[PDB]
Parts: sequence; C-alpha cells; structure tokens
Amino acid sequence: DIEIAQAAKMKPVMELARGLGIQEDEVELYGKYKAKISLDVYRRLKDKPDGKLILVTAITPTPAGEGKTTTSVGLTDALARLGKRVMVCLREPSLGPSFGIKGGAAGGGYAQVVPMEDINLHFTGDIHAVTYAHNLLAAMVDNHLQQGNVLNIDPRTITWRRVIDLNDRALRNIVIGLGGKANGVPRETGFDISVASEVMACLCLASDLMDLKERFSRIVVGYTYDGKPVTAGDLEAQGSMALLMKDAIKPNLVQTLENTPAFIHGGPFANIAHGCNSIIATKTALKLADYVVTEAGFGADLGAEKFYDVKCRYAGFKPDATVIVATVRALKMHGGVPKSDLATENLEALREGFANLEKHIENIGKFGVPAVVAINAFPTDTEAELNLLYELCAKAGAEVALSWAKGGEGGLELARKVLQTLESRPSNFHVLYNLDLSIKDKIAKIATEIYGADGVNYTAEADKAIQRYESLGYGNLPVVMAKTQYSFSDDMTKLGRPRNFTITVREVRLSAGGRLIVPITGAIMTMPGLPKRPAACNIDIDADGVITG
Amino acid sequence: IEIAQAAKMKPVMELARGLGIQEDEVELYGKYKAKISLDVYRRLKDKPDGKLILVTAITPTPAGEGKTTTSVGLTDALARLGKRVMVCLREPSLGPSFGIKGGAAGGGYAQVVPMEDINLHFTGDIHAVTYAHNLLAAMVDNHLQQGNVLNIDPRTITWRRVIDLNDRALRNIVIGLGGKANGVPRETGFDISVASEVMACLCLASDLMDLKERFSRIVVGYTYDGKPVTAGDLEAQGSMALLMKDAIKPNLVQTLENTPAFIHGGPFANIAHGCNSIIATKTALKLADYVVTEAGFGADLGAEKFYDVKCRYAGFKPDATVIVATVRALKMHGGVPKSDLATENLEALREGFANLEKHIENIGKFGVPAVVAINAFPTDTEAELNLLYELCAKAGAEVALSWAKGGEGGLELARKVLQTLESRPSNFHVLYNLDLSIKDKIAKIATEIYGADGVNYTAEADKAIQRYESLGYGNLPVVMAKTQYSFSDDMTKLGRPRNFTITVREVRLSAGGRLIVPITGAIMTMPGLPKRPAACNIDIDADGVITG
Amino acid sequence: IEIAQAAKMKPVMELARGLGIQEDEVELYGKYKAKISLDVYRRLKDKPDGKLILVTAITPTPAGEGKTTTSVGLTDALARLGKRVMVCLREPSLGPSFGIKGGAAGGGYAQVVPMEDINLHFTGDIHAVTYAHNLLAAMVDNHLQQGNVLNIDPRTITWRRVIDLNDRALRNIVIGLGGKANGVPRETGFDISVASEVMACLCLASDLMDLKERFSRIVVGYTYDGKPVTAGDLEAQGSMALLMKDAIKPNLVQTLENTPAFIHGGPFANIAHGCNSIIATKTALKLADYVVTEAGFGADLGAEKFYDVKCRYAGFKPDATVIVATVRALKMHGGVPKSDLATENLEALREGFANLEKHIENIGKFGVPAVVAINAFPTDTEAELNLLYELCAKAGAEVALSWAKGGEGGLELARKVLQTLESRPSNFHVLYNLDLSIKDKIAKIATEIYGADGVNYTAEADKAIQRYESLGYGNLPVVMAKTQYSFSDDMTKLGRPRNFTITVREVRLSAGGRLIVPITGAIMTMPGLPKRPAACNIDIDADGVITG
Repeated sequence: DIEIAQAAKMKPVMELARGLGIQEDEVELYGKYKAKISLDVYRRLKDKPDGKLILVTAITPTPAGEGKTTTSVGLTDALARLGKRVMVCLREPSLGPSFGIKGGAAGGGYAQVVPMEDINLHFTGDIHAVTYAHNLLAAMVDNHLQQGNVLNIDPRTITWRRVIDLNDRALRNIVIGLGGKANGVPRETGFDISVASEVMACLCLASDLMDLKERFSRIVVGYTYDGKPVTAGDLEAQGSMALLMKDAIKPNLVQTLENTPAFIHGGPFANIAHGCNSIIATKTALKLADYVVTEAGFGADLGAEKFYDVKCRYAGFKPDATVIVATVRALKMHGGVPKSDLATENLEALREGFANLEKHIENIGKFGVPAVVAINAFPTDTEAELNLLYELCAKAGAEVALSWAKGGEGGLELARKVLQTLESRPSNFHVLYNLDLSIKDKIAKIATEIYGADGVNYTAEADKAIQRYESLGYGNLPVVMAKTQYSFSDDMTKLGRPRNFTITVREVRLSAGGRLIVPITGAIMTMPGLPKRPAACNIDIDADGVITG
Repeated sequence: IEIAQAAKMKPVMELARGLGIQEDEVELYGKYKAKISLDVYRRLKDKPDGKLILVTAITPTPAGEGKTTTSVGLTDALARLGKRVMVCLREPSLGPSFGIKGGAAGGGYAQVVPMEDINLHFTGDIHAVTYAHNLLAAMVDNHLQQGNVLNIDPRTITWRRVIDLNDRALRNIVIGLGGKANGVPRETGFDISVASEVMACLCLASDLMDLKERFSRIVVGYTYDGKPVTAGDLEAQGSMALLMKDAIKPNLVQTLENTPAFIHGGPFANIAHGCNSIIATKTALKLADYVVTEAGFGADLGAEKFYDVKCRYAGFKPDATVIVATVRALKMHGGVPKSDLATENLEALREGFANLEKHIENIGKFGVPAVVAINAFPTDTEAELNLLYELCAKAGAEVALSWAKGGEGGLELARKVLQTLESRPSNFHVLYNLDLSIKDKIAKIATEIYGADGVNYTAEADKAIQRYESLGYGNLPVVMAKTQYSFSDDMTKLGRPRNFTITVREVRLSAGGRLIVPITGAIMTMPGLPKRPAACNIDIDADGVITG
Repeated sequence: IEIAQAAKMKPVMELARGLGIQEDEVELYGKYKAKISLDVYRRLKDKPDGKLILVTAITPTPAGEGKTTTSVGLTDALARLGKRVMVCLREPSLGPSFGIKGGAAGGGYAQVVPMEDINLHFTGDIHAVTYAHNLLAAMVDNHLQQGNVLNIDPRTITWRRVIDLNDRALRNIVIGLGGKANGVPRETGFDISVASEVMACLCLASDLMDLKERFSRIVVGYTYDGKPVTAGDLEAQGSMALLMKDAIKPNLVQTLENTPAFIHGGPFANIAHGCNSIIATKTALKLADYVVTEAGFGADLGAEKFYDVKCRYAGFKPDATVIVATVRALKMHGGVPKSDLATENLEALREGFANLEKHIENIGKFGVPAVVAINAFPTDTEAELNLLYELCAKAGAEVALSWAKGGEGGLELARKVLQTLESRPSNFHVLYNLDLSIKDKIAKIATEIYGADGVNYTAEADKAIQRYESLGYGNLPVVMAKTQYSFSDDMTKLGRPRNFTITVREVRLSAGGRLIVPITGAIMTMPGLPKRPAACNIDIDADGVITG
C-alpha cells in the first residue's frame, strides 16, 4: 500500500502511441514501456488546433506538504475517466535525491506516472546527455586555455562551472588543472547538480535541435582579460554539444497507473530556472491531446510565474485554466500552527493561513487565466475545517481531491470544475511584464505584483552586474527570480502572506541560453549534499528485486 | 569513407529469436540494439557451451594493428559457412569521439552496427558505471564530512572521481574547499570512466549479486592506523549495484552481415585485463556453437591477462586462439620508419618478424592452439607475403582480406580455425598460480611472456607489495601495467627485445579483481584532447551528423 | 626633497644620559638608535609621570592630513622652550617602501631620524613580531599533523600567517598539500605583519611577562564541538615571547632637533586602536615632564580607541589632546574636488568645517581638553584662514607652520597647549563601560562619536556576538573596524554626515585585547603593490640608496 508497493499493469507504449495517433516509425522504444517520439509528430501537426492547457500549481510550500504532481496525475486520470482525450507532461527527477533522502514517485498513492523505478533512476538517459553536453563544453574551455588561450579568456572569470547528477558537497568549490604545465591551467570552479545545468534549462525551452543548438552557441563561459564576453559559440562547440543531445531532444512517453498517456521530459530547478518540463513535450502534447495537464515547480509565486513568463512566452502557449493545490494542514501551518499540533482543529489558524492561497488566487488572476483550487485530502482535516476552506474560497471554484487514495475516481469533482470553467470562462492569458522594460523594472513588477513586496533593494555587486548585462545587451531578456520558495519574501521564516517587506537581491547571474537569473537569498544551493544518514546506506538490490527506494 | 558503410540492418528482437531467446528476455533500445537478460544463461546453465576463438594480436605500431576488424570479419566468414557463432567486443570510451574522431566497431565489412550508437551513448552502459563510481566517491567524501566515523585518512584515499571525456585539467585537483559546510578539503582527481575499476568489475562478474559483492571488496582508502576501508564498510555496495541493474545485461547487435554480436563492457587493457565482460561470453557460449572474442593491446598483455584473469575466475578453456598481424606492422619491428612502410624489404620484414614469432610461442604455453592471421594491405606485395607466409613455420598461417571483401576475405582463415580446432584439442591451464607470490607471479609473467631476465622493484613497489600481502590482498592475480609497445617496458625496443629487464616502480591494488603492477609511466588514466579537436569540427545537420 | 633633509644627528647613548638612564639600560643598534630597557620604568615606577599632549587629527582626505608632522614639530617647539618632553610614534610597515615609496617619520623639520633605518629594518622590531606570529601558525598546523589532540577543526582556524610585504597573491591560498608528510591541507592566507594581532598585543602590554600571557589568550580556532582553542592550549605563549624579548624594549631616536623620541610599535588603526605601544609612553612618562603621542586615522577611530583601549588598561588620563586639520582638507568636506583645492572658497571651507567641529565636540566628551591645530599651506590665503580661525569658536585654535619652519612654526601653538593644559584640568573617563554589552558598547560609540542614529547587525554579526558572550569574550572593549574616511561607514559621505546608520556585517574576536566589529569591507589586511612599483625603481649606489 506504500506508493511503490503499487506496481500493476502497464500497456506497451506502442499500443499507447498507436492509440493516440503516433506512427510506429516515430517511436524509439526503450523496453515496451518507454519511448522517444520523433519531433516529426509535432512538425507535421503544427497546423491543427491546440488542446486545452491546464497548468497546475500550488501554494507556498511548507514542510507539512501539499501534493502537486499527485493531483497533476489524478486530475489527468479523472479527465480521462470522464471520456476526455488527454495527456500529462511531467519532469524526470534528479538521481542523487534517490541515494541521499530516498526517491519518491511521480506524485503518489494511486496518482502517479510509471514505470516508477526507471523514471527515478536512469530513466531513458536524458540527464546523462545534459551532464556530458555540459562537461564536454567545460573541457573545451579548460582545453582552450591549455592550448594557448587564443580567445584570451581570463580564467578567473569563468562562470561555466562543471556538473554531475549526484548530491556531493565537496565538489562545490574545488581547484582545477594542477600538476604542471602539462595538465592545464590552475583555476577555481566546482560542480552543480546536473538538473541545475543551464543545458537542461535550454532543453526545457528549445523548439527542437537546430534551435537548442543556436542557444548553446550563446552560452557565456567567461570573459577576456579585457571584459568582452566569450561564449561556447566562440569555442565552436554547439555542434558537438548538439550531437550529444541528439537523442535527448525527443520527449518520452509513459503512462499513469490507470494507463492515461503522459510525457516525462526536461525538468530544471525552479529558482535558477523556470521549473517546467520542456516546451516540445508539451507542444507535442497539445496536438495529440484535447486536454493537457502540466505542472510547475515551487508555489505559484515562482513556477507558475515563470511558466507564464518564460515557457508560454517563448512557446506561444495560452493557458486556459489553472488548478492550484492546497492542503488544510499546510494552510494552518501558514496560519502559525506548528508541525506537531497540526492534527488539532483550528479554523482560526486556518483562516489566517488562507491569506496565502487567497494571494496566489489573486496572482493567478493577474495573468487572465481562471483558477480552480484543489484541496488535497488528508485524514485529520475535519469538515469544520474543509467546509470553511471551501466558502473561504469566495473567488474561485473549490473542490477536494481524493486522488491519492481513490486514483482517478477521487479526482472526478475537480475535473468537473476544470471542465466546467473550461467552458464558461475562456482564458485571457498575458505575460506579467514586457521584455522592453528595465531589468530592475521587470524585477519590481514581479516583487510588487506577485510577492506583494513593497520594493527591491540591491547590493553593489547586484548593480555592477545588472549594469554590465544591460550595456552588454541582455537587459531586454526575461527575468527569473531565484528566491526562497517557502515564503512570498526572501525570508524563509515569513510564512503566510507577509506584508510591508522588501526583497533584497544581492547577486545577478545570466543564462544567455535563455535569460537573467537574479538570486536573493543563498538560493544558490546549486549542489545539495547527503545527510548523515545517506539514504544510499540502507539501499540494496535483491538477487531479483530492489529494496529501499 | 568507412562511415558511408551504413546499409541494411535487422530487428534484434528477431535475431534474439533466431538464437533461442524468449521474447521476455530482451530490452530494446531502438529496433537495432537490445539488452538481453541474465535469465538466458542461468537456465541454459547446463546446455553445451561452445568453442572460443580467442582472437588477439601482435605488438601495436604506428603502422596498423587490425585486432578487431579481423576478429569480426572472421565471424562474417565463420557463420558465412552455416555456423552457430557470435562475437563479444567492448564499447569504446566516449571522450575519444569529440577528441580524435571515432571509428566503426572493428573495421571494413566486419564492423558491428549501428556505428554511431556505439562511439556515442549506446545503451548508456558507461554512464551507469560512471555514476556507480562517482557516487562511491561521493559517499566517501560525505562520510568525512559527517565525522569520519571510520577514522579514514583523506590523504590516503585512493578513490578518485570519474568522467568519460578527455579532460587534462581534471587530472589533479583539490576538492572540499569552502568550509565546514563544503566538507573536507583534500586532493584527488578524475580518471576516464572506461578506465574505472568499476568498468572492470563489470567485465569480470557472474551476475549482479556477484558484481554487488565484487564491489564491496574494493578499497577506497585507509585509516590513520593504516587499516583498509572498503566500499563495504561504507555500505555503498548494493547501492552502486542498482545503478548498474541495466548495464549488467549484455547488449545485442549484429554485423553488416547480421552475425549475432555481443558488445558489452570496455576496460583499460593495461591497468586491467582489457577484455570484454564475462556474462556476455559465458552466456554467448550457451547460445552458440562458437564465440569469437578479443582482448586489449598485444598478446603479451591482453592475451596473457585474458588467460589469467577472465578464464581463471569464469572457468573458460580457450579451445583456440588466433593472432593477427600485418606486413608493414612487423616490418617496423625491423627498424622500418612510418614514412618507409610504402616500400618492400624482405630483410627487415624478416627480423621484425621475431615479434610475431615470439607471441606465437607464448600462446602455445597456455595449453591452447594458435594460428597466424595476416592483414591484407595494397602494398604487401607478393615477394613480401611469400616470406612472412613461410616464416610463420610453427603453426597455422592464413591470410585474411576481410577489410575490402567482407566475410569473404575471411573464408580462407575461417576454414583454418575450424580445421585446426577440430584436430587440435587443448588443455587450458593458467601460466601461473594464484597461490605463488605477487613477487613470483610477476616473475613468471615477466620471464616466459615478456622475456625479462629478471624483475626489479623500487622502494615503493616493495613497501606496498608487503602491505598487500600483510593484509591479504596478496593471493590475487597480476595485471601488468606496463607500456604495450614492447614485451619490455622500453617503448622504443621493437622486435623481440632480449637481455632486458622489467623494473616495477609502483604497485596499485584493485580489490575488485587483481593487482596492477605499474612499470613505466603507464598512468594515462585520463587522456587529453588535441589543439585541433574533432569537437570543434563536429556538427549535426538539421538532419544527421557530419564529421564525427 | 624631504629626504635631502639628512643632516646633524647625535649619540643616543648621550641622550639616554640627558634623560636619566643608566648606561646599562640601552642596547645600541648603531650610534644613532637604541633599545632602552624596561628596568627604567619599573624603578621610576613611583616617580611623577607627566602630561599627555595626545595629538590626533580630522578626517583623512586626498588633500593632506598632517597628523604626525604637526605632532613632532610641536615637540620641536615645546622643548624648544626649555621643556622636558619626548615623543611616541610607530614604525611604518616595510612593504610600502618598495611599493608606494617611503616617507620621513612625520614631516618637514619635525621628522624623527634617521629616516631610512625606519622605513626599512630599523631595530628589526617587526621581524620579531612576524616570527612570533608565523610560528604560532606553524605550531597550529603542526599539531593537526600530529593527530589533532585538541580535536581542532582546520576549517574553523582563524590564525593566518604573516609577511611584511604587499603581496596580493598571498591573500587566499591552500597549504598542507602533498600527503601524510606534508600535513593537513586547509585554507588560510597572509595578512601584513603590522596588521597582526601580535603587533597589537605588543602595542598594549605592561612588560614581557604581561605580553607573554596576553599572548596565551589569543584564539587560533575552535574544535569540532565549537570549543575555543588558544595559543595557551598550544603551549606557544612563552615561546613566542622569547622571539620578542628584544622588541618589547622601546626604541630611541631623536628629532632633527634632537628631541628625545620613542618610536615603538605600529598596529593597524582600523582593525586595532592604531596607537603606539604602551611601555614606550608609560616609561616615556616617568622620564619626562610631558609626552607627545599620536594615534591612527581620524579622531573618531584612533582618538576614540586610544581613549578606550590604551588609557583603559594602562591607566592614562590624557591631560590634553590636540586636533590637527588643514584648510584644503576641510574644504573637500564641502564638495571641493582634488583638482579644485588650489582656489579659495569661504563657503565650502565653511560647511566642510563641520568635520573639524564635529571632532572637537567628541574630544571634550572624554573629559579632556582640546585645541585646534592648523596645517600651513602656500594656498591657505588670508581670507581662508581668518574664516577657519574664528570658526573654531569652541576651544583653543592656533596655526602651525612646522613644515618649512621646523620647531619654529610650532611655537605659537606650543605656548597654547601649555597655556590651555595649565589652566584646564581634565578628569579622564572612558566614553563607555567594559561591563555594558558588546551590542550597547557599539551603541554609544556609534551614537556619540560617529553619529549613528542606530546600528544594525547582519545575520553573522549576530551569531558571533552571541557565541563570544556565551563564551566570555563579551566583557571586552570594542575596536570599530569601519572605513576611516567618515564617521559613517559610507566612504563617500564627507563633512558631518547625519541621519545615517552604521551596519555591522561581521565581527572578529581578538583575545589579545578587544573586539573588532567590521563594517564595510575594511578587511584590507594585506595590500598590494601597483603596476609601477618603487621596487622596480629602487637602486643602491656603489655608495648609497637612490629613489627609496
């Protein structure tokens, strides 16, 4: 009854690709339950109309839990049960998370996309390419120095760090190229967890390969002893990198416990990147489906925001609705209640917590898309509580989801609301800001309309940095806030709806394979480490089965 | 261009059928590649095995080896006479592809396919390894950060990290910098993945459960008291194993001639036996009458190691064994320059021949047949041939033109291996004993095979050996980590060097197999791209690859 | 050239006589420099002390301070009227000499001599310090190598190494690399020697035995449990002391006007009180009627610190205190550019004046007289002067042209200090208490002296403070480690900045004295030569120096 203990009947993905309209020649199988669909499927369909895009998001996430994917999948399965033609697009998780704090499922309970074990491990080798397409470029840099450094790159300015898909601290700050004039040039760098590599970020925003390629040739690796930028393009590396991602460009097909087809592609950080799965998996999902559920990392002040301002902006998508997830316990948590006494009733801590969800509602409205809250059901939640949460939603259609437990069935109501609102309230989508605005301007719009922050404070580094980019020509790019997700403010302790506060960005990075990434707090946790109790320590694989994952 | 040679492949699932594999025992990675389960072997555990045409080669030279081509091209001929035989090769490190380009699996009309899927990601067998290693490293470094419960000395740590790219800048580095939250600063580096003890364990393991344990014994470092610490004491054994549940399965692909070819594993031939994985062949055996397998470097390194590492543990008995070699190759062994291979010379071709002749002899010593295999080249004229032809006066000697003729040019030799394997019944025996002495095992490997009048051990090579034997890692085999371009450690002594001597400077322990006794600086465990990389030149058309 | 100003010196041994020093209490370092023993003080322990014309200055600016010149030039005048007074300065770091050249001790005809022996090695007082520090570091690093018996965390080690040269490349490094015999790899760096907590201890110690113990309390780092470890737990206390047995003695030299001048010590004025050594003055006192001493930076930093660090422990009571300042200097404080000092402006000269006026006030707060000292410059015309003259409407205000007139231009002011020190009897009191709170001590130093409406402490500044007080290093004084170019942390706010606020980012503990509360990035504990160093240009003739 544990989530993985729920291993049962999948249909061969060819049957699936078939029973969806995908040609057999456009399916690169991996087992009988995995596939890399050609981008031709899309390409030849581009003229038909798009399906309905339903973005699922959630409330300020707290340690109490909410359940985003679980719903995302449940919502799907439900729409399917109600006869609707639909797919789901979700990200392939990072590997390290499996060996440090144990791997989880694509959602959970009866709400999840499978084969679980694969998606949670090597899945179809997507990440590996990213890891290598990345480390190769890293070596072309180190090589170029080692070769006479024609381009004249002042090594101490190299930003292109190296990467690996495991949680390893020590690799955060290391010195490279040691040993003598025959081992490269001495320097300072480190490793970032793969999923956080800009390369992955690009895969999640590219149109196809030739596009993804040009992007690569835009990646900044460092600067000359003169100040001018040097890109991977100058190291002529886009083709090679490109060749490594040749097979990672295609989305991957896999189903739900209930068989509904779904795409698992991309999957980047959601503070240093848009926390969304690739546009290709979705765009291909929009022709092959009449309904498309997809989700975004972190609460709606981030994932949602970037989903709307970066993904959709580039992809030309136009969300029709948007479900937002919230539990009672997490809410009460936002109302001040500790973790321990959460099970105890308290409409009061619940009422002031609502301010949280009630803010996201309002924000999601700041985009022109209709919102529907989903109350992830939980044993302790009382009627005196749920019932309040419902009427409290004096703004958007509410509905409890029992998808975790009852699979598709427990998700029937929500579908009926989503569907209901997918008819009477057509969406009027539109980016929160404009690309031809000041950089600090863009940041305020967000901190001001979304985080509900009074204003923005910046450090001397933060300024020179910005000032550089704008004159260096990247001012008109999209912005990607990298704040703490456990709060509407860059203060992880300020739960609920924090008022009269100010965001302080203290550093500003750049991702020319996309845009400007400004971090507020130490939101630079680009490489997590393992716990004193490495989940990998209680790991073991039977002479047959795998135990403890 | 040998790449242009991309035409007419077949469903592997079918081949898996036309070999006796239940459909439920093949994981497809496209329609032309497929992981085959271990369940096959296990059940056909008792079924009659097959022969073992272990192909090997002379002494590498800037002229042109021919080891692999010849190996598959013979299989393109062998079964091309209605025979039940396969292949068992190795995936070529990735890094080389964007550094010094890439090449087909073997050569000419005998190259296993598809080409690209190989030099590249393939069934991502390396990546699996890569992670099963780095992680270990990650757990070691993490331990320290935790409180170093095992009281390990970060400075004695022998477990480096791993990436599969030619990165020089990564051969010597310092990690852990940054303070109490970044862990413990210390010195390590990166070695190419294929060069991982892990890839090795892979190439020498019965099954996952074997591999799992075969992992636990590998020493990561020692404590302040000098007490060895193993992945075991760390609890990363099974963990690592699960990252490998998919690579432990042998891959499956064909030849241009659709001959069932297994391509599983890829270890460093000098620091390790340099042969393909066991399971692949131990399983390939059952599923066939014959099995054509090759090893790394020359016959003094790869062949010897195949005989004392692989066969040893896995219990094979190399019914046959061939030895490749070309004219121009053996000529150089006579003083013949690289810009002087174009011309004929029946005297240098002669002396140089001593190379081919020395190997021959060594082969026979393992209680297994031998046969000469000759590469065909546009300049190896008549006069030259009729000389080497008769010179091999010692055992079978057939010419093979598989390159430009496919399985055809291999027919001649084909018959020969059958013929000389039908009448010549061998009794395979290890050229040395696992109970001798690390010091004496090197002794008989240096003496009889290379030709060392003696072996010398520097102040280091000594201290270690002792520690190893004082610990217990002394009853293990020995992988001679010396320069491959001569029986002697001297990379300049071509031919059949005499009166020499081999000195062992260092000695690294691999508790995931045997003992690597390094000679000269054969520590190129991490190569490095050139000033004119194929990477800078590789591009993928809005359609397909161009220049890889 | 002020260097050319090298003419007519005298035997120090004689001066030591004409002051009341037994010949057996002077260690000569040439005929014109001499270490005087501590035995002098000790015996004249009860003898009547003297006055303390503590000279200080305005707020530094790219125009020209004048702190030291004025200080000695007043002594060239004071005793130039038959008076028993000396001096007490500091040796200028070596590194600057081959980087941005060197200068005389003070300026004009008031520079202590010989010049060269100072900017250079002198009586090698630094070197002594330099070694007494590095060694400690050497013992710390050695301990680790031994087995880290104290269970110290190499990563928590706060004790860097030390060299007295402007080396950038040495500000962040990793040592210990190389293996079990090279010790434990870790991250540290080098800070200039004069900037050493050691030089400091020196400048604030009763005698060697005091200094010795004053050493033992200095924390080098902590353990894995967070338990402080001190030089004491290391046993380097006395050791270090013996390296210092010779520097603990004050040096002795004269003025161009042979006025007995003590030049002992030289601490960083921002990270430390920036005043000369105690013993020098506590001893200089006895041996005189008066003693003219100065401190580092402005009066908000050096003066305040002199009053709460030095006087505190050593029990002085600054009978007087002067405050230097020039026209052009206070003009800039009115918006006056550097390329705009040449001209007159009685309005900017006015506002800017607020600087001079703010300081004045603060002075009085310590219960000690005050008096304006004005630098004389070729462009500080009549109109300009008569303005600043009367503007100082608050306490004594005399002009001094010591520069081009020697002890002469100091006469005017001379009389004044005597006059206003004869009729104005002060009751010296610390501007804050040692029993308050680190948080509240910063409070009253920020409020009253700088002018902070409040003080803010970042997440770090907080955690530390707490640890310090939770340990005990909380009952100590406070050395404000902030930018010296303004009462405010903002290096751009000239004049008398108001409404501001001071934020403390960091907080470093110096258990060899007090607490350094760093503000902006005032961590320039290791400067760096320019792209056009005086080193590249210094040459010593087959006779004497040229360009230093």
